[PDB]
Amino acid sequence: TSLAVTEPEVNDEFTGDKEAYMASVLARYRKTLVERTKNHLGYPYNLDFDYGALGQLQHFSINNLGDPFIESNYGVHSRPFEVGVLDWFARLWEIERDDYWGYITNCGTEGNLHGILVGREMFPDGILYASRESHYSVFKAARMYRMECEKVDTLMSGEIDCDDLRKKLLANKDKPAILNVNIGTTVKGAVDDLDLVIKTLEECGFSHDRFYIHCDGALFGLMMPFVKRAPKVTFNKPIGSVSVSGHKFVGCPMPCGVQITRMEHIKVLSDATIMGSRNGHAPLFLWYTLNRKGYKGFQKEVQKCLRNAHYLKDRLREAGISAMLNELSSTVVFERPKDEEFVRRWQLACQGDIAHVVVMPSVTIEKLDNFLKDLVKHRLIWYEDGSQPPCLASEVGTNNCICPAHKA
Amino acid sequence: TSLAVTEPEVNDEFTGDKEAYMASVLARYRKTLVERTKNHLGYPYNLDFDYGALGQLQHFSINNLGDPFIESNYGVHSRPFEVGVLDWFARLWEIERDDYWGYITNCGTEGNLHGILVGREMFPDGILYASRESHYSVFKAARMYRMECEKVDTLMSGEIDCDDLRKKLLANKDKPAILNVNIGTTVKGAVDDLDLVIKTLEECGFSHDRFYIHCDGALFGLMMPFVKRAPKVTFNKPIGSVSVSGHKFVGCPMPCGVQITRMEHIKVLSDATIMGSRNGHAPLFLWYTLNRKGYKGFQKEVQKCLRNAHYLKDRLREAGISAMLNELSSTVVFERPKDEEFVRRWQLACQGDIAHVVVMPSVTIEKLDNFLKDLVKHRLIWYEDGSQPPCLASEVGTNNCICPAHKAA
Ligand SMILES: *Cc1c(COP(=O)(O)O)cnc(C)c1O
Ligand SMILES: *Cc1c(COP(=O)(O)O)cnc(C)c1O
Ligand SMILES: [Zn+2]
Ligand SMILES: [Zn+2]
Repeated sequence: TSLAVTEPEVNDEFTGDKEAYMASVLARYRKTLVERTKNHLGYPYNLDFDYGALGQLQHFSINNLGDPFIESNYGVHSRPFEVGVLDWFARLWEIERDDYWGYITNCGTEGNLHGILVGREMFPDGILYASRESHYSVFKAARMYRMECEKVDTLMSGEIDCDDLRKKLLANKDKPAILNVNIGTTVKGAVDDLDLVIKTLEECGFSHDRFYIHCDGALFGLMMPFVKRAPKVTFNKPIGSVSVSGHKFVGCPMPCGVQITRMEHIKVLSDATIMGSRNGHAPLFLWYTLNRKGYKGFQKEVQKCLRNAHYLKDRLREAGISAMLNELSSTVVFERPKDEEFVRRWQLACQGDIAHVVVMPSVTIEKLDNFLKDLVKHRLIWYEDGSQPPCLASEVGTNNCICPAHKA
Repeated sequence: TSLAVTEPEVNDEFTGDKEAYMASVLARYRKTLVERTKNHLGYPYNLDFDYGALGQLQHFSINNLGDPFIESNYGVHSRPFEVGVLDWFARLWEIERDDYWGYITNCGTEGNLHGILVGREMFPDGILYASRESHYSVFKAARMYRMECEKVDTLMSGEIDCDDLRKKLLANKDKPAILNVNIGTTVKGAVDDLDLVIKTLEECGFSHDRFYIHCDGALFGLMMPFVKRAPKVTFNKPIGSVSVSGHKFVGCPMPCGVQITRMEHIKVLSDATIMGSRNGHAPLFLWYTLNRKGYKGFQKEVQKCLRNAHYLKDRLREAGISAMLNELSSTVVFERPKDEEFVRRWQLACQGDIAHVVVMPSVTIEKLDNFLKDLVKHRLIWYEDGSQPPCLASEVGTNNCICPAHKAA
């Protein structure tokens, strides 16, 4: 479709027919947005937010040019808010105000673009090593920045296989190593074992001064910190940088995120942001929610998302449907709906014969129960022909599959 | 400064002390934004917009993942609006629906990043040639993308010196040419002569298919089209791509822009956007304003911005102050205020001993008059010790300078 942009009539100042046409379009649009929001499950966006308190600020063009810390003569900005937000993220990952540098990004890809660019200026001859299941932005960065990339193999879970990382590293002891570590993969919600990655690096003869790690924690990077007894991402380990998405867990009307690296790394980048003009509203949104919820509030919500993910998985198994849920994940991978109009209604994310539900704060038991009824109901129709579902052990592991051959 | 993020008390659910604290902070903030907006002149942002009509849409997380044209399973998006906006920009630069590809960017730098990346995948061995006064994003892109860059010299106006481009091109006939053409330079509001650039290229033996041009029209790229008798940027010339900023002329609460290239070029890129998640509100804002104003409305406002720029220049000269205003520009370059707290109050953009006022739609004669009074008043104070204002001819040309030595040229 398209909604054309047509010239107003010569009469328009008298008749107001444009504003009237547009009002209906927007009304119609809004209605469809409301229902799409209601019935969304597939993507890692928290749809539950109230920024009514920021209502009176929405009409200014707030723009944080360049560095959050350097001042600029453009006065319509929100740097004090940005800095407060950054400080909070620094404290979260155990780096002191004076050691870190960071900024609020447009999105998850920008974070990956920034961290990887940093890695490259650290080690201009570095190879980029990354899981095959790391996000496409990682590989795009390699192409954009003209870097050799070595795609590491993956376990069933979607984790990086650190044994294949050994092979790769050893074969390239010649040159330094730039790593992309996934804190929650797009597809299976896998968490690369940071510690085993660091371990592998050292015992392949890469000392700290000869590698750089970016942690892409878009989704789960903000959730893991609040999981008790979970390997921490922290600048107390040889971590270069961490990206995380605002529009994912926090819930924002605009996409945004937070890139945090070390001060030392940013001087060796000698304006250190990928983008120039930066949406000064994003800092306000993040400032308001962090202030409102705290470590405490985030803890509650993470625990709930895990509980509800575990609920969804259990309930799928009981219904006969094979499903999987990694540790350190709110994302449930189950067998793809057959009629993929059901996929579009529920805005599910699909690949091969698998689909996933990312359980965010906005995803509620009521809404899961609604999904489950409508799934079971449409399952009967899809498979009334005596036809059976696909076997799923290829995708998810035999220990997780329920097909006739497995019930394992 | 900073506004700390502090944990709520254990009591907070009962007392609501956080929401109360924050309300004052936001109130205080808003008040300062109101006055900063009122008295802003230096930067190329139109501050005059009413998107009250879009008020009821502000609470959804609208996200146009990847390609405007490809569908995605995420249903909270605004692709139909984006496409409508793109079509409008395609028509503006004389390229048909089926020939062009484009998207709505986060900003001007993103457009430069995209167009230059396109140039590179066209000519992996290309040299990037760009004016010295092209925006720093152009040079960042070269570094990011590991490209040889040849900084071309500039005339006094701020235009690319096409004679120095000859020299540079001829010295590198071996390899193809990727050009960045400025439709309105950050500092002097110069317009690179696109035609003379194309001309120079051809008569240095670069046929089409051995060069790529990106037009960075961040500011003026949207204004020039509505200037009568102005060299057109159009896909009817050997143009690769054109970037333009929403938050500049149109006026937006969030930064955004429009990158438009050719379909052919994007297949040779084979997801073709720099960024992944894309703010789906930006398309709505652009859709609403384009629909509301049209070619007609844009014409009015451009003509007004020129008139008012010319007003400001005239008035500066009368007051004794040396100033310059290129044709094809709403940006007035005059002698930098001495006490640069006056600079911060008026949010002026400064470099060496020069400063500029970018006359956008929101910049009004009343507001210019206010600026001029307050300038003249503070000038007397700055210079009542027999100390003199700077000479400016280095920066702007002797034909534009009024200092004692130059009144007589
Ligand atoms: C979707 C995704 C991204 C990309 O982030 P955007 O906000 O879409 O730019 C990065 N990392 C992961 C793990 C993702 O799932
Ligand atoms: C400021 C500017 C840009 C950069 O655009 P952003 O919106 O700040 O990313 C590009 N080109 C010109 C001519 C500029 O003046
Ligand atoms: Zn099986
Ligand atoms: Zn002079």
